[PDB]
Amino acid sequence: SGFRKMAFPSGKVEGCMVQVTCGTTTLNGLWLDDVVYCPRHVICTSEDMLNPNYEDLLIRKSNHNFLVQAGNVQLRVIGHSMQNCVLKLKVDTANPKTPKYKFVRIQPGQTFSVLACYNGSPSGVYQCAMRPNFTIKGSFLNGSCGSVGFNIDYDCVSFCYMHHMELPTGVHAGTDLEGNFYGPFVDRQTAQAAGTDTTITVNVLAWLYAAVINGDRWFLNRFTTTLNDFNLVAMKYNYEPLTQDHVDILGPLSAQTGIAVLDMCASLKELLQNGMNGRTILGSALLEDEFTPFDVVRQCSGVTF
Amino acid sequence: SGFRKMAFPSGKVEGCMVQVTCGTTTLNGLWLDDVVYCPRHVICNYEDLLIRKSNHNFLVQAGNVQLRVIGHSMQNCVLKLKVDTANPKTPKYKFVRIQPGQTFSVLACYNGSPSGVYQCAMRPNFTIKGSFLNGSCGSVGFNIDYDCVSFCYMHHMELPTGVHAGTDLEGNFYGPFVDRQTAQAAGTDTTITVNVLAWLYAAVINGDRWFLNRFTTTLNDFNLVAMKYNYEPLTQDHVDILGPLSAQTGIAVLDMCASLKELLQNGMNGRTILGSALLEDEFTPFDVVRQCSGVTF
Ligand SMILES: O=C(Cc1cccc(Cl)c1)Nc1cnc2ccccn12
Ligand SMILES: O=C(Cc1cccc(Cl)c1)Nc1cnc2ccccn12
Ligand SMILES: [Cl-]
Repeated sequence: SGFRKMAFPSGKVEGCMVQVTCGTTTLNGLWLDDVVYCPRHVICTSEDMLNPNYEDLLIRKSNHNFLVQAGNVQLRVIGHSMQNCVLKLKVDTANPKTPKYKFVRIQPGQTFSVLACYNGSPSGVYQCAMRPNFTIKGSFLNGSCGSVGFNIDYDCVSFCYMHHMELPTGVHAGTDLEGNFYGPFVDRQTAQAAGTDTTITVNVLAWLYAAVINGDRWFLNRFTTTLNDFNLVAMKYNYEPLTQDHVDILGPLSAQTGIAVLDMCASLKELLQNGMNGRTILGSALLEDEFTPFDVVRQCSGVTF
Repeated sequence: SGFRKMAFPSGKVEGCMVQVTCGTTTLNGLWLDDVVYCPRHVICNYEDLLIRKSNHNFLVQAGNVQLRVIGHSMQNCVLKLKVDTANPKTPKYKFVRIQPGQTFSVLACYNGSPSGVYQCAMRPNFTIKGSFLNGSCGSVGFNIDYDCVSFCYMHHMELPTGVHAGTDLEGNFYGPFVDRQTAQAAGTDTTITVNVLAWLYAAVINGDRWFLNRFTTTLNDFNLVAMKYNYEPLTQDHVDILGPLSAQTGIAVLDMCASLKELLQNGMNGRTILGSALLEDEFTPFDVVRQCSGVTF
């Protein structure tokens, strides 16, 4: 029993965090085998950021300009290349703590653990989701660039995010581990703003199924809805459209509780209309959208209360 | 910017988790040096049940390697299993008993394999609102101060309301609980007042000031108000502990108390604070200072 925002154990990722310094800038890098991955803006000054020409800034650098530190040991840089917005630093020592890993690009609505680091040293771990507007509502201070987001389903670490910047609203933007940004963002100091955000509908439904699994049914009703009528209502509350893929993905949770997806959709419509009326669902007075259908199945029991 | 429920990096603790089996029961153990610590209910008078067990009855598994038990003893509600191999991944550690209101990270494990990490607080009623399933017994609670892991909790049981109960690493329970199948219930809980105030300061630091007002209060007037809403009494120690956050924001502790009094009597009125429609009490003043400063381990 119970329902918490749960992160993956961070140990496999802690053993990969290093400090990367270039000139005056210091940020974090991910050391996997003999390569250290870090944001390419490590080669920039604050002035450069307005309109940086990364190719021009990089051609002026040599291997010995990049200082890499793993614990209290200096790593020697023997090569460098740029892949999109990530800098790949070839080092002379392979990381003996390199875990089984994959680089994965996630879609909005997906969740992951973030290991926030400063000076190549881990300070905290938290769970978050890729918002529909491609930003993340993280907790980051200056020096956190290069911190990574990951999942550890089984014993393989899937790296999905690398931190690059904070937007004016306090939200965060970054890339996958191949250097491609999530969203229409650039690693440039230009007028950039997060688009209007929406609620991840399939995630709120998953969390309502988790509440039913944990014994709470107060929010259910005798009504059903068509997928189209649900979406016409959902759009009015800034909820993402629910697709037939989302309905299929919620199938197992629907079978475990005996509540059809479109009947759970009718309950969500009613909650949006009425509010909670002094009640909570899983210790929350708001509708939670940062637990996916897969996280609910992983955390919750296979036996409904 | 941003304010999240943040746990300590769990790596130093992951390297200590083992699986303990005795008869039909399988739960988790904490392997530090040549001793494995686990709940004494794995053997289920515990001395009479224990005297009937031999070293070879306890099967300990560290990864895919079987550890050999060479001795056993009981300390309160924890079983200490002496093993022939010292854990090479043993970190610098202390066993600490925490007070209600204090927070810690829990590394939830099943079959000696860590599956998740989350942050939580020791409630005033000595229970924890955790997330555990059958097989989670032996999962531990910890804090990290510099390079030293402070183990403060070991999971033993789930109460009928879905809340959790356990011991410190010396086997002493938090709360009036016993490790047996008997009618046990969590007492009425209260809100950790010093923690809600710390979280209000964290909201101000992150640019949320709508709840601030021109008013101040006395500790005595506020404590009458707090007692009416099932909030823990605020002591002068709590006021002193909130000093740094008060200086950083320019909001006196009793100035922030008048804001909390207004939120308690009037509600939020369709507004949220740090993305929450409820007043959050699971961030201590030290947690707020640490997250809004970037302390590393
Ligand atoms: O935003 C930047 C620098 C920067 C400026 C413009 C573009 C790029 Cl790619 C990077 N650093 C940063 C990351 N996260 C935080 C949190 C707080 C303060 C600063 N943070
Ligand atoms: O509570 C017990 C069994 C038990 C019975 C009587 C005494 C003692 Cl100490 C333990 N196990 C348990 C722990 N956490 C959970 C979560 C869910 C279900 C079961 N859980
Ligand atoms: Cl995805």
